[PDB]
Amino acid sequence: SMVEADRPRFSFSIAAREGKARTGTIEMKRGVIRTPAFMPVGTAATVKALKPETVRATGADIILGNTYHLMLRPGAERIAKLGGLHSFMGWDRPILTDSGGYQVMSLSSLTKQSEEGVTFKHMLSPERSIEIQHLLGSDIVMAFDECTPYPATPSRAASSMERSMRFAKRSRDAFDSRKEQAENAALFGIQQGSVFENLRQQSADALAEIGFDGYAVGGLAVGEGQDEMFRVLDFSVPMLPDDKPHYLMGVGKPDDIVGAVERGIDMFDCVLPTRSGRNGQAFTWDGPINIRNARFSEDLKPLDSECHCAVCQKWSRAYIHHLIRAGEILGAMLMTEHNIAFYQQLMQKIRDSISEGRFSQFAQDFRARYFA
Amino acid sequence: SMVEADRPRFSFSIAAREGKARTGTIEMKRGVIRTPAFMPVGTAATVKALKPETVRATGADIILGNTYHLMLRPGAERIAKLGGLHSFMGWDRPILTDSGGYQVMSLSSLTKQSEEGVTFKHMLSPERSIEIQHLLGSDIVMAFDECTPYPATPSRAASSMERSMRFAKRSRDAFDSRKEQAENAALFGIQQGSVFENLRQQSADALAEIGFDGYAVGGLAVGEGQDEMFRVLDFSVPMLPDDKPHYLMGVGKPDDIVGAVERGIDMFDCVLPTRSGRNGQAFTWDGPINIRNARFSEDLKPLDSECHCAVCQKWSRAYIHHLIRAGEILGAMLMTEHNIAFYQQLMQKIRDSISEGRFSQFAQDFRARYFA
Ligand SMILES: [Cl-]
Ligand SMILES: [Cl-]
Ligand SMILES: [Zn+2]
Ligand SMILES: [Zn+2]
Repeated sequence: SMVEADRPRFSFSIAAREGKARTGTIEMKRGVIRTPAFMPVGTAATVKALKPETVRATGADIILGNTYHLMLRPGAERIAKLGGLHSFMGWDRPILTDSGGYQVMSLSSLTKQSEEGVTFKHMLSPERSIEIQHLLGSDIVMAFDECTPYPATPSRAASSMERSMRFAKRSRDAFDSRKEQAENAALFGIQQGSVFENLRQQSADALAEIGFDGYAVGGLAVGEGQDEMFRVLDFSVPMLPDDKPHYLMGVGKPDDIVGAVERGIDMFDCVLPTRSGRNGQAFTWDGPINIRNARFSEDLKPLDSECHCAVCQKWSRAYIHHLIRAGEILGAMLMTEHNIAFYQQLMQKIRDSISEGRFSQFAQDFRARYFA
Repeated sequence: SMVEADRPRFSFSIAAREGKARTGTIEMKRGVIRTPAFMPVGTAATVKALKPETVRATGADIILGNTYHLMLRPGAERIAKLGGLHSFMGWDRPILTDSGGYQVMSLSSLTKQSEEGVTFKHMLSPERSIEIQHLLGSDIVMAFDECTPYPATPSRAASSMERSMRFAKRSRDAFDSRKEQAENAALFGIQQGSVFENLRQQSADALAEIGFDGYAVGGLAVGEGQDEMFRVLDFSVPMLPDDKPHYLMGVGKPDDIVGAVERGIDMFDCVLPTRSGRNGQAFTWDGPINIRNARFSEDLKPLDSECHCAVCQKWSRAYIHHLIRAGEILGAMLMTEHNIAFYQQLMQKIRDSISEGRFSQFAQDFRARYFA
């Protein structure tokens, strides 16, 4: 039919649910994102040790671009002059960018947080963060906020949450005031409040009044331990709008992801598969292994016995053990490809199990084997 | 026809000639090698920063496996137990292995050369070198010799050449005494004699009396300068059997290769494209460039304007400049793939021009542009 014969800026659809868990899609102009989603991290315009085509071969639909490094070198204006981050690095699908503020605090010197933003050895305000993300050509822009250390007293957590909510409104208005950005990208707000239910509620209410395309749970990748993280998620995720994506920033280990999905999270990112891969840790369905251990020196099996990735089709543990011990670049490449593929296969199993109404059983089976 | 409906152990055929230059093929059980050939170097069971499929995509028909690192770690017996070097690293085509002796002298400590071979901090005799190369599963085995430093006095050059010829006979007999090796691999002898015509002649005569599948010109990648290298090649290559391959070990820069082919060399290896690629040097038809230079920070052109490699199809100088300056693994990967592809495209242009009787013109055109 003629009538049957482009993607929207942003459309999140939920296809299936089981308990608090959801599966569906985010459609954007640069592609579809299957949820729950894992985003590999690109630290300085590269997912370390992988060509973009290899990232895509693992199943990733979207990557996270750290802003902090790029705003320093090559610089946001320079990247824009060169055609934007997508062209520059050769990834044509969606990119979510962080605001830059957290890595300023973790990596910079002589930092000072204030109502104007953060200065460091350079000023990064909410408005400038949104502009930088625009210049990079981000598809999902994160509101600029003020981080809360862990542990935090109730007073400190309230102060940084309140400032973050003022910054969320400033971020909203800056994004909306740039027509090309408002029409082509999406903006996510970040819930704060440390581990305190009342502050988490105040933050969710403030963000919902402003209105965002998605809602992150901030402040939980900070050393609190899984029991506490899950306790906070238990009350925090229900506070967010149900019909928008829920993004748990900086999480995490495979079992963290499974439990967070059980609590209503749709999106994840962390450096664990890439960074710990380069350090010799490989993820397997039977738990992580450190490939440098002497027990692998003559092990002809692949990293994981079921994994479908190209690394596991072609190379042995023994070979990868040799490469990592020798400091060879190919060792980093192979470990990273496998680990990112493992994470994507985890997400696929999560999505399929929710779609089939058997996610609770999947989670129990996953844990029993992973922690055996 | 029924009558028309495996490859030999070794068959070198010359399809075309121009002056002293030749083009043709070496057929072996694991594949065909197009000559003149460039062999990427695999230092520790990896061509640094490349999967084998990427090495093959550049056009390489054969790689060089350094023996020295592998005989120490993982060890030759261990590699054999794991199925041999080809299986271990995932390269199923021919591998030429060096003897290990030169890298003992260049990288080891407390070395001592004698009529038994070389001891170091471990003994490596001619017989043990051949055995190690067997355990790795080498397709082209290099005779074990004794290197000559540059400069060398006539007396020293004669002594090491004479010992090398005694070691060449020992290598021949060791190779022949191992039936599986003799039937499936090839053995090359190495001409020595430093820069001295009379010693080069004595060495060629000794090697021809023993008999080898191919003949290397040893001792010329040692700092002597191109004029002197070419002068020695002028008289040395004609001394070798015409109907066998001529291998110039450790050479070299693009213009070294062109001039060596003009003097009758069929095979080459060096670390320049890989090692200097990781250091930021990219080869182009207009000469080498250092991609770290600030002049490339906003240059959207590919590394080379004509190169057919995947790197030049997909990424800019500006991006690769950023990666190398940032110390990113992907920078090493992309520089290395391009440089090895450039070397293979050089070899292809050499082969085609000899096949078409226009190699002299190619060499003159190549130099005029490369040194402009
Ligand atoms: Cl990383
Ligand atoms: Cl190298
Ligand atoms: Zn795998
Ligand atoms: Zn290229």
